[PDB]
Amino acid sequence: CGRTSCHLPRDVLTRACAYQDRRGQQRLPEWRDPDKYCPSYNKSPQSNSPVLLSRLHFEKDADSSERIIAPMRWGLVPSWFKESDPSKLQFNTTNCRSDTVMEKRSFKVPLGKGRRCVVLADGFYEWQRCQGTNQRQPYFIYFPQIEKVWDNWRLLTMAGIFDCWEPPEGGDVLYSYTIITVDSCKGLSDIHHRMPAILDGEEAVSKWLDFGEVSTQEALKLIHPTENITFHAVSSVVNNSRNNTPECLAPVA
Repeated sequence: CGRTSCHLPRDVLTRACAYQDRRGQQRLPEWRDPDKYCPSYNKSPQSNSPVLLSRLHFEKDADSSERIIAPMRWGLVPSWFKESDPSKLQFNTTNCRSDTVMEKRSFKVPLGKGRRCVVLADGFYEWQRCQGTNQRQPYFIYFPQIEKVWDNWRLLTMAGIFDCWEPPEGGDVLYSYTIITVDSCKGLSDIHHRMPAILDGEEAVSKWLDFGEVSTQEALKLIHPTENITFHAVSSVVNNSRNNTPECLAPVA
């Protein structure tokens, strides 16, 4: 999936990420790089989106079940990239197939470092290929839910991999990510043949995040098609990646 919505303001987003650590203590995730968060209904590759990652990535003695929320660049910039600017990458690496993550250097290495994140979104967009034409129908795809809807929205929690890159001649460390993909479930199969790897609930999210306690092999068992998802058709407003408006995700007939 190549487009998402993530529009909620920082404190609403944070509240939506309330969790318990391993010992059952109620917490809210702490932000890092919070100025990089720019809410939008229409996020494309190369923009920043908030992700969850284990606090053990930031402190050597942190409880690895504690969670940080940090905006990261969508489009993985591998640690070994040698040019001066991420724009000079030939491919964005916005998605990666679950069946290639242990085969490709760009994913396998960060996984070895425990660089597992949970990519947040209101939902994602996908375009349905229809038989006997070139026009594609956009859909907004999201978890089943409980103006009023944004009070207590359940954010979509997608499995991602992140990496850290430093400009070779000198500059700040860049955190960037890719979303893992899997086959679509029967519910989405008329829309598209692929879907994100969705981590459905606290257990799945915690295990994917906690690289301290959950090995790569164990973590990857969490990666599979899932059924707990819904969707509705949206207008052509979203088609233009420059349109950031509530209309992007509004239902149409």
